[PDB]
Amino acid sequence: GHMWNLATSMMKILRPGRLTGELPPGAVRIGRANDNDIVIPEVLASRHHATLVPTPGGTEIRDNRSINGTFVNGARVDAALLHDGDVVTIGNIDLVFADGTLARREEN
Repeated sequence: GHMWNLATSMMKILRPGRLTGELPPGAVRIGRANDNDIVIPEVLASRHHATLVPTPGGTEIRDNRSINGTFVNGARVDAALLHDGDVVTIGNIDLVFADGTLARREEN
């Protein structure tokens, strides 16, 4: 179109993605890399494999079910609502869901 005489800026200033302390960001990414907060030490785990996000009605687990798959309580799912004490199988590892946090089962 025609030239307009309003000046532009070379850059925009925005909040950087710097998270600090022992505070989680409010969502958990499941995968193989240590950016994700919770990491499964598996060959069979993708770098981003599945996501945990909060919802107004609970917490969803949302899965890249396509190649290896995710099971919740023995059932293979694309997305599901989790509550505390649900058992999730990713990478042949049985994960235990408690209050937004996943842990491996171990007979301590």
